[PDB]
Amino acid sequence: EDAELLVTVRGGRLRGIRLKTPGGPVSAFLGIPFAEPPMGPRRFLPPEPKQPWSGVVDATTFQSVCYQYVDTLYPGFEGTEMWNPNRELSEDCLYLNVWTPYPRPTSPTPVLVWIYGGGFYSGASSLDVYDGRFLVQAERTVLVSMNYRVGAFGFLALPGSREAPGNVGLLDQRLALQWVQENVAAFGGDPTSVTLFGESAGAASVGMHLLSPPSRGLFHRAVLQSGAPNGPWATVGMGEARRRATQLAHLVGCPNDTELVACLRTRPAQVLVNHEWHVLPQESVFRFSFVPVVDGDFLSDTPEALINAGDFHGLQVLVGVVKDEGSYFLVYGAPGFSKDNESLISRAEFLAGVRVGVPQVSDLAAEAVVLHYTDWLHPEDPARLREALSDVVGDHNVVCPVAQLAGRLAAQGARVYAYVFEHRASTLSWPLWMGVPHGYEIEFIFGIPLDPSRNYTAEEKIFAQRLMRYWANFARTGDPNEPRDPQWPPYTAGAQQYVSLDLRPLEVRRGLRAQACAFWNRFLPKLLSA
Amino acid sequence: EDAELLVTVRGGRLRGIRLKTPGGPVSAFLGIPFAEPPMGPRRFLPPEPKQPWSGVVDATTFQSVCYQYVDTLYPGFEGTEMWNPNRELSEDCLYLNVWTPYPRPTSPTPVLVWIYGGGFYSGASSLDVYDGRFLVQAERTVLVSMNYRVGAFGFLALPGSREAPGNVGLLDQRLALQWVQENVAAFGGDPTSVTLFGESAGAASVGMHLLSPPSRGLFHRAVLQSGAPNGPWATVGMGEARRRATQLAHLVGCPGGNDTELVACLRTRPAQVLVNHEWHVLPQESVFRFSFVPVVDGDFLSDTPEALINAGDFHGLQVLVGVVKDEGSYFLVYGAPGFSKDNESLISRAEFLAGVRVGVPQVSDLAAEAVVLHYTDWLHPEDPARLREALSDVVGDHNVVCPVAQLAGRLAAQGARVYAYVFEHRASTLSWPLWMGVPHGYEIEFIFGIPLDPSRNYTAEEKIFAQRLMRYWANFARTGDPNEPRDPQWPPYTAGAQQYVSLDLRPLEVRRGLRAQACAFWNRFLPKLLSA
Repeated sequence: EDAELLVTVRGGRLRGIRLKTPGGPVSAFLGIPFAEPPMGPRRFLPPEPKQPWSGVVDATTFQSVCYQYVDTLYPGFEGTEMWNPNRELSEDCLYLNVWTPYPRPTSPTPVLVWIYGGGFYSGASSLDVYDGRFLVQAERTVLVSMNYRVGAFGFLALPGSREAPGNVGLLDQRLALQWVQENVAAFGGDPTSVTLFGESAGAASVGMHLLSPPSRGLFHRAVLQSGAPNGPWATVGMGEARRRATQLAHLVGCPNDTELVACLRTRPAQVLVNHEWHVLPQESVFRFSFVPVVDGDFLSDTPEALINAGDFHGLQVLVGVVKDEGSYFLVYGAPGFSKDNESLISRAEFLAGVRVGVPQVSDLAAEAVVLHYTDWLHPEDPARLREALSDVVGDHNVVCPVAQLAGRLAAQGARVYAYVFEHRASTLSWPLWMGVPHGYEIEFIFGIPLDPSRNYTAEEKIFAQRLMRYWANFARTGDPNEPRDPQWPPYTAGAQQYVSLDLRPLEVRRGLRAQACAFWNRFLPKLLSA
Repeated sequence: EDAELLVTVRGGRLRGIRLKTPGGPVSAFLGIPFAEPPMGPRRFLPPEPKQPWSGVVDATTFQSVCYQYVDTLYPGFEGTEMWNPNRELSEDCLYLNVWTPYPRPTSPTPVLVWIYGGGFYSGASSLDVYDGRFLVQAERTVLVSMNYRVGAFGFLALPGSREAPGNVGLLDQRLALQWVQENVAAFGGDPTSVTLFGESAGAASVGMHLLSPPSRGLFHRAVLQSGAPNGPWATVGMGEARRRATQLAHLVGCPGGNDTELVACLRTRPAQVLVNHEWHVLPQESVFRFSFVPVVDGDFLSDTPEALINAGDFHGLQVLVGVVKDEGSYFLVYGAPGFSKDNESLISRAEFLAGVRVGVPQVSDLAAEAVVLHYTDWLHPEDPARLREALSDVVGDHNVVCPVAQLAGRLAAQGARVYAYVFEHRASTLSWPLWMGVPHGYEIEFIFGIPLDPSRNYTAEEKIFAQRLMRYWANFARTGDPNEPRDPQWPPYTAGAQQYVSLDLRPLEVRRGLRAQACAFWNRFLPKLLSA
């Protein structure tokens, strides 16, 4: 028996497994229960801490994936399948995973906590693309990831009710973070040096923990990749949340909040999933049914209000986007789009696509969008229209919410570093017109190209090693920079400097789409108020 | 008694004068009466045709300038003085001028009819810069200019009333155009080939004759320089005109309306008294806004110039339209905070923001925010030089470039043959500061061939340039196409390709889009925003 893979946490004893990497072994503890299973009467309720167990919990394999919609747009396609559940679905899914150097670090080591994205309706910590082994070996940090409830299970809210208070997926994340505070030293991690990082809804989650004081005491630094808590998709108001919960109930044959939730609780999980999409107020891309609700509890105000009121001295943040944030989402509902052709759309499809990509705004707002994203010298050029609709979707949903976060945080005392990730993976299976799509930096941050069984180039491996080093540096010191030789300067509201990440050395640039983002962040809200 | 200087028109006999030009002799008939003097009881009334006279009228010199405000912003400064009245002010000012080749043409010759600008509040056909002698000599056309009433005398309107119906200044123009139809042939001109041209308010006037059926039969082709009838300043609505007239009346002690009594009281006021109060009736401090301008009342204009343009069929119409390179700059020294001809006018962000409200007067705060959004460079939001340029563009785009672009675009899409230019030469003799670039009004002197005047000190290159432009304008008047037999060709402007040419010392260069991005904002979006 190997003593290095036996660990005692507050709940009791665990047995881990030794994992191989090209750089040597790593210790992993996978499928550690951190909450009582949120099933039956516990569905929709805040997570309860896992009760202590006797004997040895087997932590050598990933646990179940939280019940969720499975994408079927392109059956068998790697582009989509890599994001689908790779373990059986279950409501008993509240487990977390710890990776640590082998042998276990005898002294306190910086801790990275990963929060996966997936629109708050999907995701899992067990996806290949999130394999923590390479980061931990190369950069000698402790790495933790958790599962959290998604979809109706994590975010159905009847606000004001005790039966479905909403935001429980976020509380799942908070519980995992408290778990880390209490137990991570037992794996050689330093609880006073926790960096949170996440992508998409993951990044939005990180941002929400930053703005929620009970969470804020649980970690030190933050990395938000291609996402922000101030997106137009990441939060919903109490009224709309109630409307969606009620309509879901109706669709699954349920009729008083108490009675409504009790009926929902009798329904097989798969039945809620089957109707989740149908509660959205319109056809759209980049909108999801059950998301964090602003109800004055977890978030005492909108993330944007909180961001402007905050003193952020003492916080360091790393934020960034990929070169083509919008392209991926277009094939999920914009007319004329497909991964299987050039998606060269007409003006009419462009005009219709705007209503789909910027849902639930007035006709006047839509016209303003059309005004800004139309090149009036070439108003009908199919290729330019394709790019422009991708920009609309990406700017509105990711880039401009990230720029605002970065600008406001910097202006209020945080030290911010910003990047644009510009390398298109040689292994990318999505078409060339999509460019560097959303989500495709993650495999580089996790050092996936170091896996020999995959088909990445020699240059891509070196690049991955550079990225792991920036991220780990940031986790350790609050500054991604290596000792002098081209330096990554902090992002400020004035100079607006960021760097491009790809195979060539850092290049410093100015403005995260400053012109477009003035439109979304400064003007459009005024227009919507009137 | 020289026979070439004697002409009989319908009203009676005329004696003219022989002008010397650095090319040869030209015949000029200056100061021909075309209406009864609109004085006394005739103030504010539509012009009456001049009654026939016995004997010979000496048309040997420019007649009086129509009563008008005289600019005093920079006293003694050439750049402003050149636009000021150079004859005495009078309400008796309804005269026109004809220049014809010497000797008089023997076959019907194309006629160019000039309508001066001056914001509908000033201007005169007698200005040195409008001297028609060089055009006539160089291009062998007949040239005609008229005076029309300006300010209150031409545009004060109490809509519905017969004592001050409004638009009388435009009716002065129409009457002169009718005079051309009736009499131009006696000077050797072809009344079937009349080309109207004008600049600024003159260009807006031209556009309005295009959109008013009674005027439309009096000419054949049109040239609009740096102005359009659809500009936010060229017309006012019926209520706003009434408010302004009523306020002026109040300011000069005129009791607040039986309209007959009120106008009769106004008629007793010395001309200068009305002029002294003209500017103080405007709703707010601004640039590029004029108290008394054409009114949309159903009569002269049956609808707004915007609607008339969208609704019209313009097949068979040839138009030439253009702007100078820096339309806004000149106007900024007239009220925009931080601007002067005497310093760099390197304004702060705060001055920029305040200047936007001055330059885009009487729109909602939201509309103003939209303007700031589009004209701010968000990587350099506070750079003084960029801010100065940006405000100039705001004013120039909103008042001139975008209204011209809309006009050109719609006219083309609806059957007109349209040619568009951007004038890019800054005169060697320009007295305005370098930062103003090529300002509004400064192409005119080249179109009229002023550089060929010996007493002036233009470079030889500018004289060659002037000759090129005169040739383009005359070619257009003769054939509806500014082009010469092939060599660099000026292609037509169309809504899609949006092609225009740069005019300056180098050969024609073809370009696309009259500030297409800006103008989409002003022409397509802003109107929708204002309806909400």
